[PDB]
Amino acid sequence: SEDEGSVLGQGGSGTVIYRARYQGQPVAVKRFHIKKFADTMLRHLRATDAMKNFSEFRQEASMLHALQHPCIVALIGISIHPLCFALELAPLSSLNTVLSENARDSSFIPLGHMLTQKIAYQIASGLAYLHKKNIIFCDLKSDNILVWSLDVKEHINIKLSDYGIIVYDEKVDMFSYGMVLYELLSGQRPALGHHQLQIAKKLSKGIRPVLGQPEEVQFRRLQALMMECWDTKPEKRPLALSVVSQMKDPTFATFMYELCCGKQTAFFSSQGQEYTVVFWDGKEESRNYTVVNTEKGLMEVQRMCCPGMKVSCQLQVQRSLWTATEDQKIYIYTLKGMCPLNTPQQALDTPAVVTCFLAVPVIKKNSYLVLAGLADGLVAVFPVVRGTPKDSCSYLCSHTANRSKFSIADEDARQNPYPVKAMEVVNSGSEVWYSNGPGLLVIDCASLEICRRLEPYMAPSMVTSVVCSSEGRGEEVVWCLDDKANSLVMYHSTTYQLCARYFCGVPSPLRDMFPVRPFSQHLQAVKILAVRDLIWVPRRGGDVIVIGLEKDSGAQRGRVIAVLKARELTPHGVLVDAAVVAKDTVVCTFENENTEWCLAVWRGWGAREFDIFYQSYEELGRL
Amino acid sequence: AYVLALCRSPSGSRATGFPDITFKHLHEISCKSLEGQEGLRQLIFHVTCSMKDCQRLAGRLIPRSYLSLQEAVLAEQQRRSRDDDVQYLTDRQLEQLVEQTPDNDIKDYEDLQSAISFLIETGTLLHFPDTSHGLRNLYFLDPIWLSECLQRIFNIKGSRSVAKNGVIRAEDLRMLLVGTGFTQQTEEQYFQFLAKFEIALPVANDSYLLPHLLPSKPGLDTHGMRHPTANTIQRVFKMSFVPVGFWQRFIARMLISLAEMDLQLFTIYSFTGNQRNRCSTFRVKRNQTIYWQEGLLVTFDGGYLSVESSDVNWKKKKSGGMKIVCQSEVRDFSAMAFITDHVNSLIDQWFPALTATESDGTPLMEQYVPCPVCETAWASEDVQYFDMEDCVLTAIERDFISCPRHPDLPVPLQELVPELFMTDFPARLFLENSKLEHSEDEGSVLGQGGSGTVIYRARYQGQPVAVKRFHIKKFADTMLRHLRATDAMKNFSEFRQEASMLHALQHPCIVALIGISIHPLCFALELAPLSSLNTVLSENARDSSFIPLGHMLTQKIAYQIASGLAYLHKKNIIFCDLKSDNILVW
Repeated sequence: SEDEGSVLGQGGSGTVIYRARYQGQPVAVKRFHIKKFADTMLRHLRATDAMKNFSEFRQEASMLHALQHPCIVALIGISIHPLCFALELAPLSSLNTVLSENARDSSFIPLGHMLTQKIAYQIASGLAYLHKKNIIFCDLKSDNILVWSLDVKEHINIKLSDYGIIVYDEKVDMFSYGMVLYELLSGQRPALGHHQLQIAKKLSKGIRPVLGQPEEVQFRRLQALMMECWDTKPEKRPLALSVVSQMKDPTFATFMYELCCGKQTAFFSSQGQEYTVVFWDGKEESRNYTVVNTEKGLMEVQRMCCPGMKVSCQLQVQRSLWTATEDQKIYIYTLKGMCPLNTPQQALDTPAVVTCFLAVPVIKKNSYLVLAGLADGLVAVFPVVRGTPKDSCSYLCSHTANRSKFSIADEDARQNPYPVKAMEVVNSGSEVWYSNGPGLLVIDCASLEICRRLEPYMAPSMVTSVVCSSEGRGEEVVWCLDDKANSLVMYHSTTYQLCARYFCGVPSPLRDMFPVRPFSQHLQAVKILAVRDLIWVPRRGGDVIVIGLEKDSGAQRGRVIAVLKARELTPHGVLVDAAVVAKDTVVCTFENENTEWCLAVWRGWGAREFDIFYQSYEELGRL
Repeated sequence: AYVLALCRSPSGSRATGFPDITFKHLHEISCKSLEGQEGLRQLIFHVTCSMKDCQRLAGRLIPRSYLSLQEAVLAEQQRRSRDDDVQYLTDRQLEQLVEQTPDNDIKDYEDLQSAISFLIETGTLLHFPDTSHGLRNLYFLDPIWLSECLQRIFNIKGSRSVAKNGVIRAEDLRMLLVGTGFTQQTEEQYFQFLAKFEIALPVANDSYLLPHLLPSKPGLDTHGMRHPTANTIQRVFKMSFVPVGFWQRFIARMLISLAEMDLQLFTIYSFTGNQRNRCSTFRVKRNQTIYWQEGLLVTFDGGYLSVESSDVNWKKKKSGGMKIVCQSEVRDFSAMAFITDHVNSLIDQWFPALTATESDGTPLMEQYVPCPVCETAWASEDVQYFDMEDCVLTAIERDFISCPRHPDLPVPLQELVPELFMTDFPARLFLENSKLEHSEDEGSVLGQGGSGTVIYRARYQGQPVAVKRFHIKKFADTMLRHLRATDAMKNFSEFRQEASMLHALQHPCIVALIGISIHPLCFALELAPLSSLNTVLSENARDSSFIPLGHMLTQKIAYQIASGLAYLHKKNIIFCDLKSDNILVW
């Protein structure tokens, strides 16, 4: 159909691409219109134009038939009467269309994080394929990048056409790729003006439509690739094939940005109602804190005064922040005072300094129990009703439990008053597991008596982290991390039986894997971070190894899905801590020789997202 | 007033399904003092003389030939009564009495037909209009003789050595019944008659089943045949009353239907949009059968179905009723739809009065389905259940109905009433709604069938398709919900029947089936590019004398039509509506 409403686009040849149907398939038919209204000159001009159009026909047919890639619009056939040929028709129209539609209602990354990365990868792959074929685009733009799927699990989402809806080289196409990246990330055109000569002069003078910062775009690696792509010196601009290689790095996939607060004294991570990523500085009169909100990359609270003693942790309990100070006291403030919580609402005494916390919810009571892991291996139980703390404690003695049930020798090294470090809830909060030295102790949340002892490690070892996760089959499973051994061990929660070991001190975790029955410091583990159905294990070297389980005849094979490290985090020193701040966000905190702390935030991906990433690369490699 | 409250609508009009009863149809009498008997006599005379036929019924003008035939048949009845003869007037014998009539103006059959109507509505002739297999060709003279014969057959309480679980050999029945006929010259008529009344149904080529002689519940393990499987569907019927002989006739009908299915799986059929029905959706190979006066179990390859009388007391509404449970490891629950159609057919034929409600709109029968979620929660008690009317009303719109006792625990309909979701046929034959560019526009109408359903032009997977969609709704009220559920159930029965007959056939000259869908209830056939044979035939007929299509083309079209008819006849499928409009061109 030649109707004006059937017009799908126009090319630079003066030819028109219409919407049509071929064999019931929706097709984009480029037709050539040659006639321009007995005369000799008319016949001559007509034959000349027809000859030129036929030359263009042959050239386009040759270049279309010669190419086959996943991200190029394929050719259906070629016809003589009329002189036209059919290409695949994009169901979703151009990249520009949907990009504008999603740009209207967002700030950055209108298409979504994973989708934006995949589209950038596909464009880079197409450009690399053309460059391998020694084919130069010279007119790369959002109007001629056509869309076929807006899904993230789908293999192909876009293809590049020869039509839209002086000296050229791969660096020019990469400059245009940088502009396409700008449009992808921002959703807005590079509006440097209305006159293209002045836009070109501005671009040549290094002027660019600068967007926000990594805290705001939250996809810093793409921003670095972008800025490197439009470098005013073409010799420095990347190669498209190099970009295709780079995109396969999971660090690009998951790292968002980093934020530095300068000098502090300690770091803690909370649930995120407030003090989401808190750093503590000062002491006594000058004691203060700085809070980072990871979803915005902002410091709404900066060195806000909070007088008192040095704190090891601060448990947020439905409104009330329980500051474990070194004076064997928990100072309980509340959010009613907003940020400057200088006056505590309660002060609860302990026989030893509180080293860690846990808040186990009793749903049958609609209440909480704050279990404070003390400096001597004993557990202080403080009931909580609607954020109101109680002074009537229950102190649980590890030594009494050992004398009662576990019967460890009084001469054993396990008798040391080792401080409680790790605390976790298992069995829908029916039991609380906490680490004491090489061992672990399980408190019954109904009677609050220390019910079980597990031995993930043997003396003189020490467990520093304990986190519970559940496989997709409903098997609830608990990791236990050790400092001396530099290894983690996995138990079944419903049997209290050791079932796997994962050694972390691996200099080269090349597809590192271990079974599951039915520079030396740089490899030292930091913390267990249970994210969705995977476990992130940060290490002192700045790299975090993410592991999942593969099913094998009922048994499991724990295996790394990806190794993650943003090299740009090197100046901030050794990785000290880490946390899971949201279901789809993870943080890891470095400290340097100046005691200056930095926060590096990663997309809290699970098995689904890592699998989609790696599977996309493997599958597109196979196409 | 009470007897009107039992028969009148709350509005004061006649309630649905009930006669037109008023104060003018009420009376009371005594037999000793004869109080009010004169009043009743006067009322009878008033209503009879007030009876309009057309003129008034009492004294209406009727041909003297019809009256002469009336006296003739009365004389024939008297003759046979004197002769101790059998009271069947065959079609030939009635025609002979017509021929013997003096001054007979009856010359073609329709005049006789009107006369027959007269003879029936004056109590002269008795008729059972069963047109199947020519069984209609018989008329009755004496109600007393009829009742006597039916009581004589009912009277035969043969021992288990005689009644082999309710069946007696044909020769034994023929011998036992001699005294009021049942000779070799009348055996065929008598067995035709008993089959019409469903008194002695044929059994193999050996015996006849007498439904009042069904055995008691045999000492067999009917519970050990049950499986602890998730592929379990249950239905429960509650009934205000149980008709006498309900279970006997009901069970006998399933028995004979299973027998004929077993025979065919090794003769009334239908094609095209037609009122005629058949259990073509039932294709099951039986393995064992147990049956008794008040129930039956059938065990087939892949599962079983049980029906049994039960003390149904949902919502403390204890009354008559029954339970049905069907299990099938292949998700084939066509046996339950088979039983559903049998329930409907039995009630419509023999207890159609039960297809109604109370004077206030309360159904005489109700159907419920035990709730899988509530049963799982309990697993007795008044466990929850879903009204069948709500089930069907929800299946047509939504994949889901909420559970009353567990509002936030989903019950799937397909795990509730799979017969309304087609768990029988392979999934490959499903029609994808996302791939169908269906349109209901008046310009998209490709045709209409006899089912009241509309065939539209649409696109499926880019292919031009003829999608037959069913339109069920006809604009809080109880009667509305009831009528709606009934129509949806009937439309789903037609859906299953058409799907079965379409999937079962593959010939060059039959329109093939692309797939079948539930939401909306519709299915796709191939769409003819050249429209109907009638269209192009008229177009080419305008400009020719004979053979508009061309010699060879005309011969080929005739051959193709003959081939299609031959294929259908080999399949024992009858067209009955062959015409140019439904022969489509490609």
